Amino acid sequence: KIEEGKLVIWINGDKGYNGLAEVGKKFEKDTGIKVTVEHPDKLEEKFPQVAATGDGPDIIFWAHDRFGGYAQSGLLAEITPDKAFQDKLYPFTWDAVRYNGKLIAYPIAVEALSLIYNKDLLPNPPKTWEEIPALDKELKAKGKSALMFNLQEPYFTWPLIAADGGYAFKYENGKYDIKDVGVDNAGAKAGLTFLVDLIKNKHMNADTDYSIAEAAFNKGETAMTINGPRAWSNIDTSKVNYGVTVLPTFKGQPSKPFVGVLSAGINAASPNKELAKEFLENYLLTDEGLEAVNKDKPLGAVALKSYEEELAKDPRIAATMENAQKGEIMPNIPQMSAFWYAVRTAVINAASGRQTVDEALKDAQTRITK
Repeated sequence: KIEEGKLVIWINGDKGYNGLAEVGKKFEKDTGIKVTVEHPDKLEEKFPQVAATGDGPDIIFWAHDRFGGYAQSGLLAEITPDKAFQDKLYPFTWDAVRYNGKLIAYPIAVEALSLIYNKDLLPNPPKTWEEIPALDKELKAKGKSALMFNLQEPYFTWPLIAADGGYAFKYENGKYDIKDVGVDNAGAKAGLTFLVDLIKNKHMNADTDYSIAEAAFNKGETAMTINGPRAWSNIDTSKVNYGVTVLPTFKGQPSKPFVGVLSAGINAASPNKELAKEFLENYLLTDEGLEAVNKDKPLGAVALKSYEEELAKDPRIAATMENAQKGEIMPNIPQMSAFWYAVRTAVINAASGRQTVDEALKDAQTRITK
């Protein structure tokens, strides 16, 4: 079982665990309670196993979407922040950590795709998707293209498909309706049709994947790309003069990227729930706590309003948050696995003309509501 009188934390190795350890030393300094930060391999797979037998960490950090399944098995304790604490974070981040009306984690950081552009090839980035075909024509006249991004993964193409009314599952009051899916409505067909037109008209290649898009942008061959905070590091080494901005609108509607919220959940089997609540609310979720983590490895945009206002002095963070506020929180329900699979197939089939847009989306919708 889990030991009383200490805190064990699991967080992924690509996060600022040395910075989190420093927040834990301040907590120990104040309380005498020792905090241990670990970053085990495949911790998101291990957690459900060890937590099922009342073991594991007191606190686990992960993207909010995995927590729906954890909470389904009763592996997470319901949290109880007061209204005053809740107000210190962006309201939309709390929606990401509700499972069947219960708050099951604390929101830490927010991730969403943004439009990344080469300031040298483009003085001002396009504000709409519709003007991209013409812009590509101007740039092709000089051996460059307008836009290259990963078309193989629905995570990347979804912002455009959803822009005019598409949605994964309907959400109402901390709950999703698994029978109300917006994959084959008029808005989703409009968006995927637009995407297919870009491919037919040779403004983009259907086989463009993550590594192809990144290489082209970082080599200066394409004016724009669509990517998240994790990409900036390779661009910075490439020394391309880039900007990060709000995604283009489609049909006058904002692009709707999926929002991922890094969250901290408390093991239901933990005998240290009060200690975990004190650590999270009063040590980690402060400007000083988040700064310590961020200084180790940047979090991106954060759910804490006060610290986010300081971070947003960096335009790339500001844009990340702006796209997140216009985005679609990623559903934390198990049915999302049917969605990823079906939509990946629908997009690839419609892109290669194997199937028409109507038929590909019709099939996906059926398959997801099955």
